[PDB]
Order: sequence, then C-alpha cells, then structure tokens
Amino acid sequence: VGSLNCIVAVSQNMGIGKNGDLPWPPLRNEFRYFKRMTTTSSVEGKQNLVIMGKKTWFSIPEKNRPLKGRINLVLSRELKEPPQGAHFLSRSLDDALKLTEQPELANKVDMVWIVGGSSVYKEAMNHPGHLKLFVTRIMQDFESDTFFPEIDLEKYKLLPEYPGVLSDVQEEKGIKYKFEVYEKND
Ligand SMILES: NC(=O)C1=CN([C@@H]2O[C@H](COP(=O)(O)OP(=O)(O)OC[C@H]3O[C@@H](n4cnc5c(N)ncnc54)[C@H](OP(=O)(O)O)[C@@H]3O)[C@@H](O)[C@H]2O)C=CC1
Ligand SMILES: Cc1sc2nc(N)[nH]c(=O)c2c1Sc1ccc(C(=O)N[C@@H](CCC(=O)O)C(=O)O)cc1
Repeated sequence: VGSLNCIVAVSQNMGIGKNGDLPWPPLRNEFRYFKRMTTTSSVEGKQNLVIMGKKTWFSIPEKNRPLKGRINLVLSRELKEPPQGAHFLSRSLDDALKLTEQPELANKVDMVWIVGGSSVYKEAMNHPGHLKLFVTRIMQDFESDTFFPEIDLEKYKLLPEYPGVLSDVQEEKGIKYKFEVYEKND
C-alpha cells in the first residue's frame, strides 16, 4: 500500500459542512480537483482507497456513489454491512488501515485518502507516521455546523510546491480559493 493522505476543503472559519452538505455552493472545478487527486494512482494495476465516515458517505450525491475508480470504505460501528454501493465497512480507522494489509487489498491499493468527516480527520492527523494533508482554503467565512480539526504547524510543513497542484488563486461562483499541501512525518 502506498501513501496516506487526507483531503478537505475548508472555509476561513474552519467550516467543512452544514446540514449534511458543504457550507458553500457547488465549486465544480474544486470537486474536479477532489476527483483527480483521489482517483489518480501513481502505480500500474492498482486503485486508491477512500476512507470516510458514515455521514460523509451519505453526503455524496447517490448518483456519484461509490466514488468511481476508487475503492470505497465506510467507517461505522452501527452498520452491519457496507451501505448500498459501498465496498467495505470498518469499525475503526486502525481496522480500516489494517484491512489494506490483508490479502484481498494488499496488492490492489495504491494511495489511501481519508475524506472525513471531523472525527476521522482528527484521528488521522494525530496518528504517528508519514501523512500529507491536501487542503483547499476557501477564502471566505461560511456558516457551518461541522469543522476541520486544528492543523499543528509545528509538525505539518506547508510545502512550497507540489507537482500537479496549481499555486495561484482560483475563483468560482465569486468565491476565491487556493490549494495547499502539508506533510508531516513523526
Ligand atoms: N468540506 C469537506 O472537505 C468535507 C465536508 N464534509 C461535510 O461534513 C459533514 C459530514 O461529516 P461529519 O458530520 O463529521 O460526519 P462523519 O462523516 O465523520 O460521520 C460520522 C459517523 O461515522 C462513523 N464514524 C466516524 N468515525 C468513525 C470511526 N473512526 N470509526 C467508526 N465509525 C466512525 C459514525 O457512525 P456510527 O454512529 O454508525 O458508528 C459517526 O456517527 C457533512 O456536512 C459533509 O458534507 C465531509 C467531509 C469533507
Ligand atoms: C468528502 C469531501 S473531501 C473534499 N475535499 C475537497 N478538496 N473538496 C470537497 O468538496 C471534498 C468533500 S465533499 C464532496 C462531495 C461530493 C463529491 C463528489 O460527488 N465527487 C464525485 C464527482 C466529482 C465531480 O463533480 O467531478 C467524484 O469524485 O467522482 C466529492 C467531494
């Protein structure tokens, strides 16, 4: 299995969700960036694995589930089996990441992308080891009811370049945003 990564888009007030959807209106190219990053595998004959909480799964329009071209894993302790359309169910992050080591997935999975929500991001981010954060900074405040956890910049270095990530300010629907990549290893 290759690298471990989180990806998120977050407002200035650290918002990531409101009433089961995003705080901001649809940003088509920002969603396209999510799809390109999470789907693109560095490695022949492998796909990437996306790990998400149960509310995040059901927050994705059903027409777009499972996230195509990626192995979809949902985190839930209440569910008894993967939701309709999902591929795997795990009861904890550690369990998910261990599954990736099992014979079924061991040689199938390239990158692992944690795609939220808040609890899974916080655990991933505080877990020892080599981890990148792909963070889209939505450059306005938006009313939110779900927030991104604190990034500790003592450990997460903002990278001054990354191949394939545009460095200039984007704008869609009158909303400016910019892409960032953080890396720790502890
Ligand atoms: N802007 C962005 O990048 C992102 C936005 N969002 C937004 O965030 C909201 C959804 O996020 P959030 O409310 O945090 O919810 P989650 O997606 O984290 O779902 C929470 C549920 O997932 C299960 N769960 C979470 N973590 C684990 C774990 N480690 N192990 C086992 N089960 C776990 C639970 O289900 P159970 O009770 O069944 O055990 C828990 O009730 C929506 O508004 C969505 O649009 C989501 C991701 C990214
Ligand atoms: C769960 C996360 S992590 C994340 N990270 C960044 N940068 N931006 C986001 O908006 C999200 C979200 S919320 C989200 C909701 C729906 C979708 C979605 O429908 N994606 C489809 C469609 C992408 C497209 O519209 O092209 C896919 O990836 O195949 C993706 C992310």
